[PDB]
Amino acid sequence: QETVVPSRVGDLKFESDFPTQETMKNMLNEMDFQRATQAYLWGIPASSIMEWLNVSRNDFKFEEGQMGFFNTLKQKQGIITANFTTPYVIGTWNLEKTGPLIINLPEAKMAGMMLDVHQRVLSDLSLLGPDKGKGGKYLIVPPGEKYKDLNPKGYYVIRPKTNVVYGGIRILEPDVDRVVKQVVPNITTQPYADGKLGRKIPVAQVPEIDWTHIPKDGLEYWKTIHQIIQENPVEERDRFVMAQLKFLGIEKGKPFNPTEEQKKILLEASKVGRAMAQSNDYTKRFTQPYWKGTNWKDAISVSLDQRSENYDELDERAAWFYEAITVSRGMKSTIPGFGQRYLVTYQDSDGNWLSGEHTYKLHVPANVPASNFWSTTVYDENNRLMIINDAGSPDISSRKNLKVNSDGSIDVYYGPKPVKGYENNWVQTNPGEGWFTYFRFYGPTEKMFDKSWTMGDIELV
Amino acid sequence: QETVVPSRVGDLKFESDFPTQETMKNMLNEMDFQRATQAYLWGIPASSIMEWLNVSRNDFKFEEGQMGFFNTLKQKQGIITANFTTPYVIGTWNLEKTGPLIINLPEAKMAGMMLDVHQRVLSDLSLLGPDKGKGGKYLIVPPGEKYKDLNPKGYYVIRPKTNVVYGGIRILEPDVDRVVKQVVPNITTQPYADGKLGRKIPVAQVPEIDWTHIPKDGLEYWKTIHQIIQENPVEERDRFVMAQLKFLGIEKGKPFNPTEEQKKILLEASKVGRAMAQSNDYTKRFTQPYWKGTNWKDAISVSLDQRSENYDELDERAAWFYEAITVSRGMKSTIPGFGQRYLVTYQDSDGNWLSGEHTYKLHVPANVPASNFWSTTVYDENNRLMIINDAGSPDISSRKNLKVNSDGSIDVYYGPKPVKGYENNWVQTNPGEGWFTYFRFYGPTEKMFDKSWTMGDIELV
Repeated sequence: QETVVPSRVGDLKFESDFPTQETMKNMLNEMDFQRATQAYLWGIPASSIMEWLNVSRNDFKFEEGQMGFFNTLKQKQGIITANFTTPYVIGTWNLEKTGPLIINLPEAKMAGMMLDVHQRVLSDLSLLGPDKGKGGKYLIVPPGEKYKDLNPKGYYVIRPKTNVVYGGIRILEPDVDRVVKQVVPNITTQPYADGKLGRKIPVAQVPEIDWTHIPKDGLEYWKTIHQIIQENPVEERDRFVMAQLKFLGIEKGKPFNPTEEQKKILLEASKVGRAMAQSNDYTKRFTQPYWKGTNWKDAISVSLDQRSENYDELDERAAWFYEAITVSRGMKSTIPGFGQRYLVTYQDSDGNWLSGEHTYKLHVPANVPASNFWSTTVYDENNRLMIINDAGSPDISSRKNLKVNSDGSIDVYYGPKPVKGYENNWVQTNPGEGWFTYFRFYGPTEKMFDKSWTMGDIELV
Repeated sequence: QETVVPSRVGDLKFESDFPTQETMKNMLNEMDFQRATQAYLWGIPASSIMEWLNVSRNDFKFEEGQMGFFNTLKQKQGIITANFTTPYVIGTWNLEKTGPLIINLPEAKMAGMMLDVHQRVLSDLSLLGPDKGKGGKYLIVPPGEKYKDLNPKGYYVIRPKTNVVYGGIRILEPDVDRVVKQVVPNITTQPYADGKLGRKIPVAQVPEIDWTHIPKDGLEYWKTIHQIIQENPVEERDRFVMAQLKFLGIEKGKPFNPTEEQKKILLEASKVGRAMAQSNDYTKRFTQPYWKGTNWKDAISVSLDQRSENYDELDERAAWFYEAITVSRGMKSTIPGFGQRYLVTYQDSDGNWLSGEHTYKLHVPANVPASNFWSTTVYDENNRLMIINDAGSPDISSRKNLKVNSDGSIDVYYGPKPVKGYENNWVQTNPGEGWFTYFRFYGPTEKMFDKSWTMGDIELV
């Protein structure tokens, strides 16, 4: 006799207790689908780094191990939630391909960090790093056994657990001429070559190409997940994910030739996975509102090493890295007047998504708890890149000569059209396109940490 | 504006690119459901062990650390795919509760192993173990840092990575009185602690209770998953699983108080999860048929440490441990005339599920490649336990005086009624109830390994 049991994944049919052949087929298909969807979330951080390396390696065609200078708005346009005022020197490469690589940093006012492929922090650089801004040499060693004993004097020896790494530096030097003439030209990477040293590799200028490192979609996302796996060793915490991807046609050491059945599952996994990525990020259920009764929340939910007490931070890293790149102790400051602190919001005071055809207003209270300055940068929901508008500016910074109210407060208006009388306090948005903003505190003070100083939701006008 | 995108998990709606509040709720619910279902498969091995300990601890009420003698059919009835021929001495306990524990084994003909909670092998015991059947003392040390330097002389020091362990021994001694009067009475466990040595704990007789250790269903399965997590430390390979269970109401160090919404998801995960477990086990897509054109396959698809080259055996262990308990190098013999080898089949020559109302015939060729003997044991699909029939026998062993054909072959019959002339060559099945069988080779020979000797599928008569 046959028996049927309804389920949210369809009717489950059994014959003589055994599941029917069709039911087994549906269950294995559902099994693979769920696994692919969950793996999509697992791979968000690495996908971002992988795709940046792909752009560096194949579009800019920088040498493997070479860094680039991302200075103009257009050069930085492809950087997820990029900072509008700071220039970047960034590079990514595969250590198995380059061998031990040195990063020669000059004495300069910079702040940065080196990350592994999943974006865990390996070391801070410059001001917040070992060299403390005085300059020095960092030796990045491949995780292979061949280099297990390499530990030469005169270098800050860094040992990632993966082959694909990322080095990012924010240039804080205020003198632009000094940045272009003395700082960047004195930054180089260089093969270690048994200690003999290879030729120094200069920082290259980012060419005039329309690029971005955000994770791709459809099967392209999976081709890159496959690449990540081929270019890196398998780590203990990821071994069950590898087991779950095997039957989807993704294994280390084998080409990616998905069957039509696997493609169908993977394409659907990208679709649902993306929606689940958005939902996880924008809901941020692991983070309470920063200020009671507001939509503002601490934007960086992931820790430097992605380790919570009893679990690794799959959801927090999936959230932050879906909309941002890099993390560091400096970006999550708890020291007054040090580093930065990020607050993000995607909704207005009514709880509705911020959309570019509407006009909004953010009332910024007087005495903003930032020792340096503050800013509100607008990003598009879809690609999470600096918003592209006719005005040509996605940000409003306190360093600008803004119109300040009598009480010392400042109103920022975004909107598709400028608000009369506040033309220099607006960002300009695009009709029908969703947006969100990062309110950055440069040098957060005690009043920002203890929440004595507060600020309300962005309001629909 | 609103856009709608269909998916296998429902219509996905977006407003100004952002997913609608409803869609976010749906995706998070789907996310949790997929994670619970995948976690169900992940916890199959541990659930079996934990439930056995629950029976020992709360039903038999054996002392924590005490072993039991599972000798009669009824005592062994609750053992998944139990051996009908050999008696068992089995014990399971929590090392954090017992502290270091010694296993005193006498010189005897026994074959067994020590497993961790996920059923990975820690050490062989007796014949295939360090003592080689001559007897010895095995010191099981808790994984806590507190005992990191414990390594006393005169003991085989065993170091599991988890707290819940399982010790299993098959008694091979042919002399029954010997077994009951000399073997079992000389097996004991004994607390260590600092080296003072506690009182030896004798092996207890399994009481008259109808018990079983198969994983439970509904919310009971989850209460046990939660228990497994509380009783053991969190290992690196399971840290993403812990991250995925957090929002289902399951965390280490916290009670299990699932909300109604979480219960609803978990109940459906147990339902779908079980169907997925059956499908994965009976399909065994990671194992090819042992003999071409037949449904027979090597039964044990998991390795001793669950480690494949680039992934941990999530599916292999979910299959084997769904229908069986324990594993060891002896059960996967590759040495002529040594240990055993299991072949399993769930279907007849037509590919149809084996069901008890039908009559089947298995033609066993002459010169079975087993140095000791061979057997075919029938188990019910639902509980995966020795089949319960009116005859009172779930198997056919070559040690029995079977009717042998003139060519040396032997025909085994399966059915609700005996086949005229082969009354002593049958096992009796139950109408409408599916079954499967393990063909065991005791002392497999080179002829079994190289496949020169073959045997066809079970045929529907």
